[PDB]
Amino acid sequence: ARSVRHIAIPAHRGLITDRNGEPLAVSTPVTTLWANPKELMTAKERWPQLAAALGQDTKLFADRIEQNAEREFIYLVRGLTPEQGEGVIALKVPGVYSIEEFRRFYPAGEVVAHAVGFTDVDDRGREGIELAFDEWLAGVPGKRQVLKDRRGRVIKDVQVTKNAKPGKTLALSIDLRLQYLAHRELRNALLENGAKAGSLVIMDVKTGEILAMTNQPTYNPNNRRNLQPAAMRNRAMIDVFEPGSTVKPFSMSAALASGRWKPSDIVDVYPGTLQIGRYTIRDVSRNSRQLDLTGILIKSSNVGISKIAFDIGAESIYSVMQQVGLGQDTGLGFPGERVGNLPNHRKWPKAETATLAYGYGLSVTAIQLAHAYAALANDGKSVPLSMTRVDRVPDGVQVISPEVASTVQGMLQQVVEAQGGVFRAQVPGYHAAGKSGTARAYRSLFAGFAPATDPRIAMVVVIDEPSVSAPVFSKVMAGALRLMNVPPDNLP
Ligand SMILES: *C(=O)[C@@H](NC(=O)Cc1cccs1)[C@@H]1NC(C(=O)O)=C(/C=C/c2ccc([N+](=O)[O-])cc2[N+](=O)[O-])CS1
Repeated sequence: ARSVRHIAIPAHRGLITDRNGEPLAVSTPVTTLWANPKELMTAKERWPQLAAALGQDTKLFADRIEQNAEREFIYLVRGLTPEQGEGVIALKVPGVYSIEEFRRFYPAGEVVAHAVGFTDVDDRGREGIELAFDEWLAGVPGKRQVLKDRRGRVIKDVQVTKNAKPGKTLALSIDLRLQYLAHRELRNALLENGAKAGSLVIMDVKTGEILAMTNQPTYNPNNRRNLQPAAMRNRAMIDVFEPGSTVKPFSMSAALASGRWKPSDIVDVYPGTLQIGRYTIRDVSRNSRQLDLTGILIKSSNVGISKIAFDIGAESIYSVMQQVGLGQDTGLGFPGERVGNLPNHRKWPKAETATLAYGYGLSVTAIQLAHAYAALANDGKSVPLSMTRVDRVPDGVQVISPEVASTVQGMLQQVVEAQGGVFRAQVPGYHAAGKSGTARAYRSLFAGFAPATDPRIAMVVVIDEPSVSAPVFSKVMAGALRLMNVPPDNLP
């Protein structure tokens, strides 16, 4: 005669904004439609009109209901515009009930899909920040006490057992303005250079905040009809790649810290090749004998960096790379994030020392490389990575000594000004610094920070299988510094 079950009360799921309160993920009211089959079986004359008004086949609908005859409840349609749901309600069919419900909407859409992520039909995070802060955002579902009837008639509620608690607002470190800039210029380059996938990260070197993270290809999380698993891949967090020549600045920092190297010291790279048993280190352009250390970067000499590494040892280079976070957990707690590989030897071989010095044998994510570069721009100080707005900045760790870090910044500044600039990479108005890298078709890498005299932004551009990165960097950096009203530092 009487039965007491418990239908839960959906919590309003917390708003996600960028730095500036711009909505990135919003709980939209919608309407589900369910029905008591036992109620529906007393109204079989009504089913064809209900099927029709649900776009479901008359005889399939009937079958669906017949074979759920003894079951108390089923879902008709989830997530109609409340009016669409209201029209179905007008039909006033016995047994057809509604529940109001929240469905997430993503106003920035594809622009920031990998960072924000998306929910599943339960309104429960299943990628990105939506999944990473699902606690914070979800809030406590309330519960209803009510009275059963012979086939599912609700009579009343005994008491409000649980008031539903809303989830909490979440403001990201992303600046949707810089995010849009990066999204756009990255996508142009992919097309302009005939390339397959991309990534671009922008970090605030002072606060640890990720200002922008974008990837190509990307998807529209509002329209997930055809899945395309490659498009949803948040590469900046997930693709480990080998970083190549963009770790030569940390090799160099190890050298300048050893006590044995200053930038005007000389290495002989004649003839542009070097052997270790069967392994042969090749430079890309081999018309050099003596180079100074700024020159080994400007001429992108693998032989020169390996010769410095042999003198100082791989252990020193490994230690600098580990202190900046290469191949180390970032603590972001983002879903399926990859740690990467930093190889360790008790006795490093000459071949293994050479490859590590020039970026091979280790694998990193773009977030790690950006973070390492941010540690270089802030003068050797690593502020912890953050994907949420940082109003009170945590203390940073000194991982490279400031004189050495300041010295490395200058060499990188000379890398952009004398050669590695004039065709691409010079950021107009500000002194920029950075290092290019080429990873096998190949993968095009560029990492750097700006402005050179009070560094603010660190940036990584990763572009795969092109038919390169330095313009993407130069353009995105230019606009990013302007969006932040960073006064130019290239002055008379
Ligand atoms: C660091 O990664 C070094 N590269 C290698 O040792 C591995 C190589 C990949 C392909 C060739 S060698 C140095 N880094 C750089 C760099 O700083 O970008 C280069 C650049 C060489 C390069 C690559 C591709 C093309 N291209 O038009 O396709 C042209 C050049 N190039 O300018 O000669 C490699 S050495």
